[PDB]
Amino acid sequence: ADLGHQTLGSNDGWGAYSTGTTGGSKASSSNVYTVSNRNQLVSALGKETNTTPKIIYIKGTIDMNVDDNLKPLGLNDYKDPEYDLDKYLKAYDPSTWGKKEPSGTQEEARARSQKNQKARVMVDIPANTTIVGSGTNAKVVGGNFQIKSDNVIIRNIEFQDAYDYFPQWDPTDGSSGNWNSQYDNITINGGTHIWIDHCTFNDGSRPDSTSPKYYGRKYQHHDGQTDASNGANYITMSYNYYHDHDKSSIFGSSDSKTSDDGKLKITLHHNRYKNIVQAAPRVRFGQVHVYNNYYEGSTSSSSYPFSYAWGIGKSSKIYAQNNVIDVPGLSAAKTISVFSGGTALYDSGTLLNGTQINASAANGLSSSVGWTPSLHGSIDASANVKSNVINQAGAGKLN
Ligand SMILES: O=C(O)[C@H]1O[C@H](O[C@@H]2[C@H](O)[C@@H](O)[C@@H](O)O[C@@H]2C(=O)O)[C@H](O)[C@@H](O)[C@H]1O
Ligand SMILES: [Ca+2]
Ligand SMILES: [Ca+2]
Ligand SMILES: [Ca+2]
Repeated sequence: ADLGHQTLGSNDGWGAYSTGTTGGSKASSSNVYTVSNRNQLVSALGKETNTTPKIIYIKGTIDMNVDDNLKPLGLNDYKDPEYDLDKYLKAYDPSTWGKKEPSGTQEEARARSQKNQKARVMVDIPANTTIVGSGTNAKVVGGNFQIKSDNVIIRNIEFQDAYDYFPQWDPTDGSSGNWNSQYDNITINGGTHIWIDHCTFNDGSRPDSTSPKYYGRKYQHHDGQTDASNGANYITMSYNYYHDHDKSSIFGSSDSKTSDDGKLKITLHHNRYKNIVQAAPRVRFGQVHVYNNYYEGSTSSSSYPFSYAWGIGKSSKIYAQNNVIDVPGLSAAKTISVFSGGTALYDSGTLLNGTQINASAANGLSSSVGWTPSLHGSIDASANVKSNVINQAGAGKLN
C-alpha cells in the first residue's frame, strides 16, 4: 500500500492497542482528497461529524496564516483595535505592574487578538483520517492540527513554525516570569489511536533567535511540537525529526489532572531531536515507551541550548530502551529533569556521548515503573541508533 493507505503495524507501539490505528485506510473513492492550500485542507477535513474513513494527500506548502482568498495574514490583520504591543509592555512591566497577573485593557485586547489568529491556524482532525505528504516537500506552515478524535494517521509532512503573534506575559511563570504562546504543530487533546510518523517539526524561518527579549525574557512565539493532554491515549510517534525548537513534547499538561493516570500511553521510537531545549518528552502520569531515539545538542548553543531530554514529571512511568544522547560535557544525571512527584524511571542501554549510563540511578530514582511494553517492533542496539535515526527520521525520507 502507499502512504495514504498504510496502517500502523499491529505491534508498532501503543497506537496499535485494541482497535489500533488504521486512519482513513478504508476510504471510499469520494473521500480521498489532494490539497495544496488552506481552503482545500479545511474543505477536506470538514467538521467533527466527518467520521467516514478519509485520506488527505498534502501537495506542496500549506500556509495556515491566510484568509479565505489565500492572502497572507500577519500581526496587523489579527490585531484587536485596542491592542498595542508598546502599551502592553508598558502596562505589565514588572517595574510598575509588579508580579500580579496581567489584567485590564491591554491583556483583554491581546486575548481577543490571539483568538482571531486561532480561528485561522487551528484546525481539528476528525475521526478515521489519514493525512500524508505527497513527495518530499509537503509542508504545513503556521498550522496547529488538533486531534480530539479516534484513529488518525499523520505522515511525511514538514510542520513549520506554529507561530503566535500575541505571546502572553506571565510574571509568575518561573522565578523571573516567562512569555507563553498557544500553538503547537500537533496537539492531541483527548485523541486516541494516533500515529505520527516520518514528520519533521521545526520553527521554520522564525527561530527563537530572531525574537527579542522583553523584561529580560525571550518573547516566545512558539509552544510545543507534538503535545498530548486530557486523556490522550494509545499513540505511536515514530521516525520524526524534531529540530531547532524550545519545548518539544509535553505529555500530560497538569499535575492536577489525575484522570490522566492510566492514560497517556505513548510510544516514541526512532525520533531525532536536534537542538531541542527541553521536554523530549516531558511526562506526567503516562506509561511512555521511549526507545531507539537520538538526541543531539549543545548546552552552550546560542539559539537552542540543551536543558534536558526526559522530563520525569508527576507519577510518570517512562520505560526507556537503547536511546542515544550526544551533548558534550553533559553528566549522566543531567540527561533528565525530575519534577515534583516524579520518582521512577526505567532506562536500559542509554548511551551518553558514547558511554553507557544509567540515567535513573544517577538521579536516585526507582527503576520500577510497573509495566513492560509488549507492543513494539525490533529494538536496535544502541550502537546503531545514531546512524539509523539520522538516515531514516523525518519528512522526505520515504514519499
Ligand atoms: O510553557 C509550557 O509549555 C509549560 O509550562 C510549564 O513549564 C515549566 C515552565 O513554565 C517552563 O518555562 C520550563 O521551565 O518548564 C517547566 C516545566 O516543565 O515544569 C508546565 O509545567 C508545562 O506543562 C507546560 O505548560
Ligand atoms: Ca510556561
Ligand atoms: Ca504550553
Ligand atoms: Ca501545547
